[PDB]
Amino acid sequence: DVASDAKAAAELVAANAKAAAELVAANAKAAAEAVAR
Repeated sequence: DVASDAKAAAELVAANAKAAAELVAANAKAAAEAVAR
């Protein structure tokens, strides 16, 4: 419900914020790698 749905929405975005920053780290690697390559 809007109480739990809103909670879950903020939580999802918290998980996303990590997974995104973690993907940004992989992207930093993969770009630096692509530069060297």
